[PDB]
Amino acid sequence: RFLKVKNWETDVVLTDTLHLKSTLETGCTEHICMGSIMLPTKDQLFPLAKEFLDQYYSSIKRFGSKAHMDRLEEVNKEIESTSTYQLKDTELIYGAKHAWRNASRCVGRIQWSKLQVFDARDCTTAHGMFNYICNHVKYATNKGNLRSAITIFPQRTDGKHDFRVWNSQLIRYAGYKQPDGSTLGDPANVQFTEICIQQGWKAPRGRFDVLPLLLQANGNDPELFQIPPELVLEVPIRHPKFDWFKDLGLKWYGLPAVSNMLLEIGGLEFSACPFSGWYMGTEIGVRDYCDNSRYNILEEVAKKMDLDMRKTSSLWKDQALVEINIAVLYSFQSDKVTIVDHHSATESFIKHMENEYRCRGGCPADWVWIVPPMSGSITPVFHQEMLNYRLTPSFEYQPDPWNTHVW
Amino acid sequence: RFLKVKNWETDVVLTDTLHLKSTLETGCTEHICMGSIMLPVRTKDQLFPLAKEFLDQYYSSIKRFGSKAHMDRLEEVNKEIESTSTYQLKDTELIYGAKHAWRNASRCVGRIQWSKLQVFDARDCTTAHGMFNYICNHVKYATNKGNLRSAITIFPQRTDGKHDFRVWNSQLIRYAGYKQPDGSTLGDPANVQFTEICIQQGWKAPRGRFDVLPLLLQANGNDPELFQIPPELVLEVPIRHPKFDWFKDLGLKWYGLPAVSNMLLEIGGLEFSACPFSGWYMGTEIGVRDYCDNSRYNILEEVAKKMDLDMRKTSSLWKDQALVEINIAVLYSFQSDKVTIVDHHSATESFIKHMENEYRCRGGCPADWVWIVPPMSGSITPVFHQEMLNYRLTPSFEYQPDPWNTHVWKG
Ligand code: HEM
Ligand code: HEM
Ligand SMILES: COc1ccncc1CCCNCc1ccc2ccc(N)nc2c1
Ligand SMILES: COc1ccncc1CCCNCc1ccc2ccc(N)nc2c1
Ligand SMILES: C[C@H](O)[C@H](O)[C@H]1CNc2nc(N)[nH]c(=O)c2N1
Ligand SMILES: C[C@H](O)[C@H](O)[C@H]1CNc2nc(N)[nH]c(=O)c2N1
Ligand SMILES: OC[C@@H](O)[C@@H](O)[C@H](O)[C@H](O)CO
Ligand SMILES: [Zn+2]
Repeated sequence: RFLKVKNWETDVVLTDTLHLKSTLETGCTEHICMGSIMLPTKDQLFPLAKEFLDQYYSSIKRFGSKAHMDRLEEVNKEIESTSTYQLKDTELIYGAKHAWRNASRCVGRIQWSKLQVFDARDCTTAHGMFNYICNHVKYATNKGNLRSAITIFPQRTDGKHDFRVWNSQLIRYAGYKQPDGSTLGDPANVQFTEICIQQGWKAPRGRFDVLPLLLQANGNDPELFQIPPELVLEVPIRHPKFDWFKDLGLKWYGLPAVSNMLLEIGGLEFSACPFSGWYMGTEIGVRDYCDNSRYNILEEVAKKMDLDMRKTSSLWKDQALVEINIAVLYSFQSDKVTIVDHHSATESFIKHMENEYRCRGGCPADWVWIVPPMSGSITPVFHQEMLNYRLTPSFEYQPDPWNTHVW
Repeated sequence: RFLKVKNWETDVVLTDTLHLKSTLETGCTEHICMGSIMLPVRTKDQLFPLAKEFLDQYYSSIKRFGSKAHMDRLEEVNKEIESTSTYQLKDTELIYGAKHAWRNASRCVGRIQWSKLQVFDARDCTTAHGMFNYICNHVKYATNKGNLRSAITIFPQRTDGKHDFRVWNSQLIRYAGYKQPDGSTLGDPANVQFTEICIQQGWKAPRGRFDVLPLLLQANGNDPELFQIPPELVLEVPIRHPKFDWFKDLGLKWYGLPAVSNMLLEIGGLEFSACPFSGWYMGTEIGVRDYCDNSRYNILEEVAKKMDLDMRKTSSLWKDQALVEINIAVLYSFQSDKVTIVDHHSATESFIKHMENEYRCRGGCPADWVWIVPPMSGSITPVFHQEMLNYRLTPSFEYQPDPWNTHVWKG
């Protein structure tokens, strides 16, 4: 019931007490581990509100204070009357920061306390959402000196008035299926693109078309908007040694801004809560570029390098992989756009983890997601035992809105 | 209950029904996943249902379930258990069991090979000298002059837990490690403790960087005895690089035969505490883990200097660059010397096919993603994108405590 995690490289054991406070299910049982599976009323509300307010008031050294009891009382009253309740600004900021702190799949959590929270609960229309989103993008991008941010739209009411950003990230490239049978652009984004076209987007049918926003306010039908091109910071990808690399026509955007998750704070649900940090190089160079069902450029790069692609044992894929990732980091650094390599990031996470164990009693972590997609065991997280469990406030996945939407 | 797994690269969906046969526990609960945790004297009471479960599986596999031979065997075993408190497996059952322990090993990426395993029955062994002879024979057979053949040698099962057969080595072939007074380590730091034990037991150590350890062998619960494997039986491969001529001067080599010797084999409730087994290497075990772990030989820096990489900032990816070149060298060297080895691309590709075959014909394939995914270039192998279900089936290979921590010394 009290658990130890060992680092097998350093021999440091840490003791987890925090897992006891876990509330949500993992998907695992005593007979089966599902660790690698990607996606495993007023009566319900108040204990959740209570559990949250208790941790909030504990955090400000005011546990068991009249202010604590008063607020608890106030919220309870508001739930009885209105069936929901409204978070104070302080509580919303605390909750958003703690959702990130609790994200067991996030390697960048050493940054969790430095998050700019934009309260957009006064938003009523998709045009308003667009304005708020543009402001977010500009603030977060900051001419390449990226700053973590989240923008929070009104909370779910009866579920038939949801605010949703239909896009999976604020900035992403379109995908088009060809008659030639191939895929042009990002294969990951074919279905969403089609939805944009159905709604009236005029597609430039290119390889790197920044997608338009499809924004849904108050459960109403979603609308299209184009992010001002001047707010979208992109990076041409070149290699520091290979002059030919620039001829591949590759570029990526600076701002990773996830827009399809659900933020849960104190039992309240924020279905529209786009947030952004900055990239770890491997997200672009390993996954975005080298995944088979993404841009899948390994073969092309391998050829320009003139490698023996006869036999897998020459490790030509592994060689091309490293060079692609060298280029990504080189390109962002050269243009002064914030990026972190997987060595620096995992090293930071180990220090964060030690901090959290020391000051919080633990740190929920998903090893399958925390270990980078290349060079795994030469990063310190590979050798670190981790415990995965679910704490609230939390970021949750939610269904894509089109499967849900009563048009 | 049906469980689905999805491959996120191909959208192939498999359905698992085999997990229903899982009996043993995982370590996880509905509140916590222990998936990344390395490690999360029986009564006749529990023994017969375990024997019976196994024998039912055996007889089904040979299409003789419910047969007179089946029923007679169950009867025979029950009598033997109730009169002698244990039982003996037939040679056929032992072979079936060893192959299935391997088939069931969720951490093993090499399981496409499971049905091809040479089983050496050493249950007639009585002394450490006897164990030494059996192990020499296993090494020579398995090595086969570089054309590696998977094999397992099985010593007598546990009785009262006071007469255990144990191989004290973690692997039959492994390099010594010596802690120096200045805090540095010579040889393999992984084996410092075992090396000290060998030295204490009488081993005269050469004190070099790649000294093959002596065998420390325990028969019938007696104090263990030291033997040296004949050098002519130890196949080694000097490591060189196909393009880089300075790589040979790093002075690296490795042994050809990975032969794990500290696991416990459970078949039908019987415990085989000494069951050394061997296959062949996947290149990354040597090139990534053995050579590049900070707590092992740790050669990344030296290699990186010789390549003249920019080592001032991690974002140059110098470590990643050196790591690939080292792994190329390992594969090149083994192939050049005609010693069996498999690269991580081939091995993971083969495992996916194995896993799919197992889903269709067996209803599942328990797999530990954390261990299956190779320690370099993870997501450019197909296993990274494959969802897996981890659960425990018997027969199985289990961890056991190191014998120096439990052994009662006779003196
Ligand atoms: C500031 C720099 C940040 C870095 C370097 C970083 C790094 C990462 C990486 C590499 C992943 C794995 C993503 C993938 O493989 O698809 C991840 C996941 C995640 N991040 Fe962070 N992150 C950062 C900021 C943030 C912020 C500001 C938030 C929220 C406020 C956040 C919340 C999450 C969540 C919820 C996941 C899991 C997403 C999922 O399950 O799909 N991250 N992060
Ligand atoms: C034939 C070629 C084989 C290959 C290429 C192979 C490959 C591997 C690899 C790479 C690992 C991970 C080891 C580590 O990272 O420490 C592993 C684990 C394992 N292998 Fe295989 N293997 C082979 C044969 C065998 C055989 C013959 C057996 C038993 C009869 C076996 C049983 C196991 C077991 C029980 C594990 C888990 C070890 C642990 O938990 O520490 N393997 N295998
Ligand atoms: C459920 O997971 C999937 C299912 C299908 N396709 C793709 C996925 C991957 C999910 C994408 N999550 C992607 C993400 C989330 C948060 C981040 C925060 C910072 C950062 N640098 N990158 C992030 C990247
Ligand atoms: C619980 O075990 C550990 C814990 C911490 N450090 C190290 C270890 C040792 C893990 C060693 N597994 C070692 C092994 C076992 C079977 C194999 C079969 C074939 C093969 N090519 N390699 C194997 C390699
Ligand atoms: C099947 C497996 O869970 C899946 O491929 C996971 C593996 N680890 C990952 N890790 C990160 N950071 N991101 C991912 O999308 C995935 N995908
Ligand atoms: C902490 C973590 O479980 C540990 O480092 C694991 C990770 N995956 C592994 N995978 C393999 N094949 N071998 C290992 O030793 C490990 N070590
Ligand atoms: O020096 C002794 C070690 O080799 C030994 O303790 C192993 O690490 C252990 O047996 C796990 O394989
Ligand atoms: Zn689990």
